[PDB]
Amino acid sequence: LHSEIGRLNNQSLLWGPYRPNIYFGTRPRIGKSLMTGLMWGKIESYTDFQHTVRYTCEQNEGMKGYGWDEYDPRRGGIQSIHDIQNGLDITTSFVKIPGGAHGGSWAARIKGTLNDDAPKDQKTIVVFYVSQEGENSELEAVPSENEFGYEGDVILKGRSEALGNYKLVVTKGKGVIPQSDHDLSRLRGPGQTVVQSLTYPDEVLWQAKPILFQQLKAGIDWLVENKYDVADPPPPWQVYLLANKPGSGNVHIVQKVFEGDFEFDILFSSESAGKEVTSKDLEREVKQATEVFGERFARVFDLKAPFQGDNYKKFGKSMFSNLIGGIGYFYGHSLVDRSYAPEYDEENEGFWEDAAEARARHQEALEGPYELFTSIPSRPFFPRGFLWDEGFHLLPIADWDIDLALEIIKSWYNLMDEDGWIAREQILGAEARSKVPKEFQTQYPHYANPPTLFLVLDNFVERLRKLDETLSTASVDNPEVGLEYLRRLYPLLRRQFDWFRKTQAGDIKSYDREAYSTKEAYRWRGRTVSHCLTSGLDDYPRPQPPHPGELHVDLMSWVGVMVKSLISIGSLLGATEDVEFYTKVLDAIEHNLDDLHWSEKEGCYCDATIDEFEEHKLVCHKGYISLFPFLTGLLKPDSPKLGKLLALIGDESELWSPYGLRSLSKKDEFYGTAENYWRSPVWININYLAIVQLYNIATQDGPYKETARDLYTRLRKNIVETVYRNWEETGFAWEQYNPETGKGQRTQHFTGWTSLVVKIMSGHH
Ligand SMILES: C[C@@H]1CN(c2ccc(NCc3ccc(CN4C[C@H](O)[C@@H](O)[C@H](O)[C@H]4CO)cc3)c([N+](=O)[O-])c2)C[C@H](C)O1
Repeated sequence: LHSEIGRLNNQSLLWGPYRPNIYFGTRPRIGKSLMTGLMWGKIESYTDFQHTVRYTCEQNEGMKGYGWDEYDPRRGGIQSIHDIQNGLDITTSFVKIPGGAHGGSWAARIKGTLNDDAPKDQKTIVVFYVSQEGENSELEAVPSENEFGYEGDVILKGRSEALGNYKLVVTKGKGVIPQSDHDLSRLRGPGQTVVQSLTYPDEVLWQAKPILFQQLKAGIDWLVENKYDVADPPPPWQVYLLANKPGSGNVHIVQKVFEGDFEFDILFSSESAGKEVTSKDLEREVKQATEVFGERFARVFDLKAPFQGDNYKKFGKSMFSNLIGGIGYFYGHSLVDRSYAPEYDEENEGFWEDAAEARARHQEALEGPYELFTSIPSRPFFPRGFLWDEGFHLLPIADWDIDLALEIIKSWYNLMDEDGWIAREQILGAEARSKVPKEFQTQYPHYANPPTLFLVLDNFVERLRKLDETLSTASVDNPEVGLEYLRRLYPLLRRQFDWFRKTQAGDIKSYDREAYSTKEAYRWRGRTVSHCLTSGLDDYPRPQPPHPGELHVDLMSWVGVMVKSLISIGSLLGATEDVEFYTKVLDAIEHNLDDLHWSEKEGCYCDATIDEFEEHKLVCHKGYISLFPFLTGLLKPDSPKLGKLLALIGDESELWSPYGLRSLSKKDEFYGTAENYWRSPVWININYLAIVQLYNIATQDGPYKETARDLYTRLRKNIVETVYRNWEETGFAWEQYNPETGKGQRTQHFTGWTSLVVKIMSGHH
């Protein structure tokens, strides 16, 4: 039955607008295949369009906002885009129609509306760009009756091993098409939809904007050659109308010009399915998808007081839709340094200078290709897989569609090397690379990242103990199926656990350090003088200088998180030898936390180092780091240490701000210093962990029940209101929140773990 559910899942998920790096575009979950993309831009002059055209996502003064109003990757969704610069409000509706053997059919309506500021008679160029990769695949534009282009629908007929036979239609659509009285119309027509069919080497098909501009440039060149000049020039919008040249090729550019508002439809008809998809089909399925989304949202995300209000509901559906709507499929080579230089061992004082020199040998090389299906932090800034980010992303998604979450987990785990490493940032393919400066591309196999995907597995396990609707929860409704998934995955989790122990180990035995166990101690590789990028908390203060004797409490706590999970799952698979080993490790980490990381003087957990005189020193910077054993659920609900931590959490003069917990205490000497990335701001992911854990204490008999309840109540409210106030005033979810003013700061469109706010509002952990 497992293989059955798997086949149906493949078929359900194959098609999507899985190109979140651009405003609107589709591709299937197949590395080399058919992809589409939307471009648009006002044209007012002879030079302006190169500046106005839109394709890849950004955020600047010219763009008010954009995002998904509803989305499910199984059904589709609606996207809004508010473009100030081009004076346009765009809707993109995408929907999926199951049937056939090839992942079904889809359709999209593109609707544009001039806003109040735009000239009523603005000319807008719209382009739909289609490419196909494959050695055996074909795609052809059916030519038009008319002389110079199309009065009606453009039909592309194609075939591939992947997709079977298919037909992609770009409808005539509604809207005023400008007509030119110029002489040039004798040769190029007065104005109409036009198509160019081109062929380039597969590996450059993705560069739609440059491909396009080279054609525009060739049209203009042709004008100048044929004596169209400034003595009497054609209208701008006609200079940038391509000559019609439909045919076969691996690239097809469809171009329309509108005056005022417009709409058109894109219809993809899988031949192996029923009759072809119609515009009538599109509207019906859109209505249907919205109804289904409505119904699911209110079961899964039942917002509890005081967020029962309709304004909170809209906020929730926006945050949730943007998170899940950011799901991408990515395909290509990664850049990895596979030298395993000895300098990366960081066993020396000054190790950071050694490792810089090893990196300057530039031994890195492309490898793969790999594929990844994942959600992302940020469409405009970070449209790619980040390992510990995904652990947070998949918590709300799991609620919505557990089967979808497990697919993404599976996708991540299939990237793991034989050693147990997964690169923390997955930049797959040249397209992906185009958004990342060269300095930041290379991944290193000694760099770790918090194992947050373990949290999502933890939720899966609890749910397991305790057609699209059927498929979304198939893996928990069918315990046979759930266990098979775990059986297959379990080895990989174990591998990763061992990888952590081998590569991220700290040094107990080489110093004057007594502790309960001689095994358990951890040090993040990769730190520089001011940074520990691999821990996830970029610039959180750490022992100065970095030192091979350092021990990091956050890292050890992450290991704790992993062992607990391995016990849960290994129990369920009857891996008895395995569970007993885990149990010794849990026991040891519990003691070692206290023996090496607990500070009695300061009353919290701390990182450690080694003295100028070779002795173990605690280094305390009160902040998120300090509470890690708590945030990870390793402290017994009755512990005196827990109490001391709750004092810190609640203390206004330390971590507690009106707007959530500060990353670092106001009392710390490094508060609001340097880049201030994690040296004061409020971050929703860590606040989420605090909230979930406080609620855990509040719902059990114990000494801290009442205290925890008070803190849970206020923190939940403070975080939700902060994210919401900002969302109201700005339209955006932000990366982090200022603890003095409550304003969102750093990057916009962070959906992104900011979206956990949906889970916070709905409660019942
Ligand atoms: C669109 C493109 C953006 N570019 C660009 C890309 C990358 C980087 N640094 C790498 C980087 C990557 C991710 C984050 C976010 N965030 C940080 C949290 O701290 C982590 O915990 C969390 O893992 C993580 C993910 O959310 C922060 C920094 C920089 N840069 O630093 O100058 C610039 C420049 C070009 C011009 O434009």
